[PDB]
This record gives sequence, C-alpha cells and structure tokens, in this order.
Amino acid sequence: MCLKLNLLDHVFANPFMNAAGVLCCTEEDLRCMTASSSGALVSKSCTSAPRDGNPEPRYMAFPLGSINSMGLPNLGFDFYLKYASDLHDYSKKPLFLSISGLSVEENVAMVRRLAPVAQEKGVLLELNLSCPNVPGKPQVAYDFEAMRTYLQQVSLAYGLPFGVKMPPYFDIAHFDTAAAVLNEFPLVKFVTCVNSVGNGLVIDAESESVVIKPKQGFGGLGGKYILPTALANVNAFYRRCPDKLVFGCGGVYSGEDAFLHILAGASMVQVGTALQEEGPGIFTRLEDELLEIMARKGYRTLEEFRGRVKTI
Amino acid sequence: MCLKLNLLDHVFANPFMNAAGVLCCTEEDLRCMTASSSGALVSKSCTSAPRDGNPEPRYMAFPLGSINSMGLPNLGFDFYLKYASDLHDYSKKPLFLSISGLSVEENVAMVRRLAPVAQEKGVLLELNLSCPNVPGKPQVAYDFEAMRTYLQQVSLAYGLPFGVKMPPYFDIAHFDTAAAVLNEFPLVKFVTCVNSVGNGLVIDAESESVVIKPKQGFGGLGGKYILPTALANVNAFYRRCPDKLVFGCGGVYSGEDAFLHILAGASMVQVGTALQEEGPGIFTRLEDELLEIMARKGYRTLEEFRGRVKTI
Ligand SMILES: Cc1cc2nc3c(=O)[nH]c(=O)nc-3n(C[C@H](O)[C@H](O)[C@H](O)COP(=O)(O)O)c2cc1C
Ligand SMILES: Cc1cc2nc3c(=O)[nH]c(=O)nc-3n(C[C@H](O)[C@H](O)[C@H](O)COP(=O)(O)O)c2cc1C
Repeated sequence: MCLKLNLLDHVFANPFMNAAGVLCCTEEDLRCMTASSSGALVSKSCTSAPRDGNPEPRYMAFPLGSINSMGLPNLGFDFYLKYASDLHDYSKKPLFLSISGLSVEENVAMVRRLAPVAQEKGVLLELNLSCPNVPGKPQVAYDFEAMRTYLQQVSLAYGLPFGVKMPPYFDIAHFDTAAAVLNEFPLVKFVTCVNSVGNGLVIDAESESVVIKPKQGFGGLGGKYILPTALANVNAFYRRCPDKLVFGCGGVYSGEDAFLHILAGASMVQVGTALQEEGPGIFTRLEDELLEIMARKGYRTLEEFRGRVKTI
Repeated sequence: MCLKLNLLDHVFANPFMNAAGVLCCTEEDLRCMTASSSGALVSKSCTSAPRDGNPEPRYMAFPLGSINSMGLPNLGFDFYLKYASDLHDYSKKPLFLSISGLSVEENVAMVRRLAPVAQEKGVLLELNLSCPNVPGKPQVAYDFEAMRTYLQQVSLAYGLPFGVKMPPYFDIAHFDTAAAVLNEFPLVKFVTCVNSVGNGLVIDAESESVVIKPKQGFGGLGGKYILPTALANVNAFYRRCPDKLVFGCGGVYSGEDAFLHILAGASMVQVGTALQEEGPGIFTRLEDELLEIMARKGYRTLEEFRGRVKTI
C-alpha cells in the first residue's frame, strides 16, 4: 500500500507538504524540501521586492505550538520565479509558489510574470489572502469585498488555475459568505485552510514579557492550539465548495492528525509548526503513521475516507 | 499580600469567578458557586423564556480543552431575576447576571426589568454579545453595526453601568474597530474577553465522528487551546479602553495562567472549562497558586502588576 494520489493534473507520492513559510525561503531550504519524502513543496510567500521582515525575535515555539510575526521576509519574487523556472526538479515532486503582495496591484504584477512559467513548467500558484503579521495590513480575506477584488483581478491577470490560502473563520455566516465568494471564481481550484490563528499573544510568566518583538508581541498562532479550528475550516469549505479541492493546514504533528484533516475533507495536508520544530524527517514519520492507521482500519485509499467524517 | 479588589462599587475577596454558563444554571449551581472560595459569580446567560438548548451530546472535554454547543439552555430570565432579587446572599460575594437575548428587542425587554433590581441589590449586568452556538444566530459583536445598535438600545433602556462579553478577534483592525464602538458607550464599565473561540470542530479518530451533535459537530472552544488568543484580546482591549475595566476569560487552569491574564490587564479572572472539569475546589487552588507567584516576585497587591506586561 502507498499514499500516491493525483490532483490538479499532477501526481503526488503522498498528500504531505510543508506549509508556506516553513523551510522554503532560500534555495537551500527548497532543495531540502525537495530532497525530503514530502509529496510536494510550497515556497515562502513572496513580494515583488526582497524583504527583511519584522524585527527579531519573531518566532517562538512551545509545547502547544508556535507564535510568529515574521513579516514576509523573503528573497523577492524574482528569486522564487527563477527557482520555479530554472532550478526546481519537477521529476521529484510538484512545486507550489506562494505569493503575498501587500496590495492587489502587487499580486497582479507577480501573477502576470508567473503565468508563462506556470504554462511551461506547471508550477502551481497559492495566493496568500491571510498574512496576519505585516503592520497596518489587515488580513485580506477578512474583508469580503477586498477578497472579491483580489480574486477578480488575479483571475483576469493570471488566467490559469490557482489556489487561495485562507484565514480561519469562527462564524457560520462567515463560512457561508467566504465560500460563496470563492465559488464565484472558477479558476480557484484549491482552498488552503488555514493560515495562522491571527494576533495571539504569548507571555512569559517569569520575565513578565511578551516573547516576540514585532507588534507588541502579537503574532500568528500555529500547532496544537489550532487543530480543531483548522479541522472546522477544512470541513466548512469542503462542504461549501464541492467543485474545489481543500488543502488542510493547522495542527498536524502525527499521521492521526493528518487522518483527521483528510476525514474533514483535505486533499493535501500541509505541515508548519511541527516541521519547523522537528525538521524534514517528519515526513517519513507522518507517512508511516498515516499508513498504519489506514491499515488498522482496513482503508486502502485516501478516497475511501476523504470527507467522510460522521455526524451524530 | 492580598488578592482583594474594589471595583464597580463592589468589594471582591479575590479576582476569581466562574465563566458564564459554567456551574450557574440552577439554584443549586448558584448556591454552590456562592459557597465556593470564588470572589464573585455570574449566572447562566438567559433568554426571556426558558430554553432546553441544543440536542445532546453538546459538551465534551479533552486534555487541551473543551468543545460545546449548549444552545443557551437556561431557566429563563424570570428565574435569574428572582435569584438576584430574593435568593442571592450578597453578604457572601457580588453577583453578575448574564443575558443573551436572541434579538435587540429581547435584550431590551430583559434590561428594563433588571434595572430596578440592579438599583436595589447591586447585581451587575454582563451583556452577552458573543454566543456562537444558536443555529442561525451569528455572534452579534462580529457585526459592528449590530453591536452598536445593541449597545445603544441597551444603554437607553437600562441606564445603569454594565459590561459586555466579547468574542475573540484575530485581526488588529477588528480590535481597533470593536474597542472604538465600546468607547462610544460610557455605561459599558467592563469588557469580558473572551467568549469561546467559535465554531471549532473536534473529531474522534477511532469512531471517525464529530463529538457533539448540534450543528454537525461545530462548537465553541475553550481551555488550553485558547489561552494566547484570550491574552491577546484582554491586552488589546486593556490598551484600547483605558477608561474601562477588562475581565479576563479563557484558558485559565492555574494561578500562573491567572497571573498572565492580570499582567495582560485583567481585573476579574473567569474560569470556564477548568471549572467544569475540576469543580469549585479549583478556586482555593487558584488563589494559593497566584499568591505563591506573587510572593516569589515580591508583589503585594494585584495593582502592582495589572497591565504591566513588558514588550520588547
Ligand atoms: C515561521 C512561520 C512562517 C510562516 N510563513 C507563511 C507564509 O509565508 N505564507 C503563508 O501562507 N503562511 C505562512 N505561515 C503559516 C503556515 O503556513 C500555516 O498556515 C500555520 O503555521 C498553521 O499550520 P501549523 O499549525 O502546522 O503551524 C507561516 C507560519 C510560521 C510558523
Ligand atoms: C459549558 C459551556 C457553557 C457556556 N455558557 C456560556 C454562557 O451562557 N454565556 C457566556 O457568555 N459564555 C458561556 N460560555 C463561554 C465561557 O463563559 C468562556 O467564555 C469560555 O468557556 C472560555 O473560557 P475557558 O477557556 O475558561 O473555558 C460557556 C462555555 C462552556 C464551556
């Protein structure tokens, strides 16, 4: 038994990949992810120009997960585009390129240049509408009219299939509205749920201090803290977007957590905090653990249980 | 060294109280909370008429917290008003009465009748604008115009100091807007941050099923999952509402957790999931643990460290 699957006209050895931003900023990082046993990889969310990002310390991990305010430190779109066009070995695994412009115009500029490389190489766009860490830049997908504008303009400029990295929602009406906006756009072929639970605050009791420097300590949460939130979002969008794929992201540390994401509706399963903490060895463990659970339950394929979470 | 507080023209032996909804639905529950070592208690969020609530199972707890979709089961406003008027021993500790009408009209109806009892007895209103569990009723305070309408109408009909139970927010722009709305209302004297992290989804791996029955398993999250979210909201509103009090709620299991809430700006500290799981003995433990931390740090009163979280 193997975990191989086909999605978006690509073949994947297994459903696992890094979450955008983790182990994917430099050429070294991307080569490392490519050498790993992951089924795919995604690059660091990029901007038109290189960015230093927010002041350090800007990432901290704890038993229950992580907090960060990276601020989109990245080598610039030119680099990630070059990686996709010239450097990536597509024989190894598919590549997603994440973009996170600070305006609709910036995203449009990037996708116009990405299009020919997508046409030639088959790199897949993940449009980030949920960066919660750039000062003065609210999460785009929390403003439904802004989200519609971004998707209209990107759809028109790109003209090719793409996906969207979504923030978590916490309100049924918001699931309804957000999914309806996404459903307006036939080029949106996948929906990645979720980005960090935004603007949490970790405080150290001994020092009586916040643990990250940017934004007075306020940063995106990932890891164990967010698994039920992530599962809810995966399932909410799976139910509401029956003609799209949902990629699960949030709180994956084990094959069991991945199994839950897939039960909720996930096609691919992304790994952030746990990968940052454990390193790329995690991918062999996740594959082994997922296969073990499947074997115990008598499941032979991912399709046998994807989206088959039971209700009472 | 002492945990005493004097706020809202009341005296509190310590900052601890139940979170609304936990151990506070029946007369038995309220007498139990009154007999406990807590500094105060709050009644179950009530509606004009009694409610059975959502179908069971509707509460489930786990190592990292709880999920619920109770659906405002309550004995009805008449009962809680009678409790405040005739039954509560105010010589023991202050009482808060939580209301959660399903419309602005229902809330107005209740506060008109509460006002003379508040005037006579000193019962304190907590207005719930963040119930995430009634099917078809989105969280009021996620709609800023609805929130303003509710606060305008309740302010006019009630005419007395009250507080508001707020949902967690996850974006800086939302903290900014929400706090600005609250600041329009001089009668809002306290802000309780936070209600449950709404519409999470816990799935049991063995049974492949959601763990609660209502809303296809979607329920409010509390406990360890939500502490950094709760701290962020407490601090965000503490910073933005310098002329109001902030009550902390979310993820409190220990005196250390309470210490963090207080550093973030909390006056009272409410305990939900941990109280539901441990029972009212938790209050003596929380008091001992908070006093221990204060002793180690040389703090003699809560005011010496309230809101004194350090940034980098
Ligand atoms: C260090 C750090 C950097 C991240 N950078 C990005 C980013 O560039 N783009 C993006 O869409 N998400 C980014 N994320 C969010 C993750 O992709 C993921 O959505 C989140 O961490 C939740 O998954 P987890 O619980 O496995 O950590 C970042 C997260 C962290 C921890
Ligand atoms: C069983 C259950 C019932 C609740 N009922 C109410 C309610 O009636 N009104 C309210 O404002 N919050 C209610 N809550 C939310 C809690 O007051 C609290 O905001 C939440 O549980 C987060 O705190 P915690 O992490 O200590 O559990 C309820 C929570 C649970 C666990």
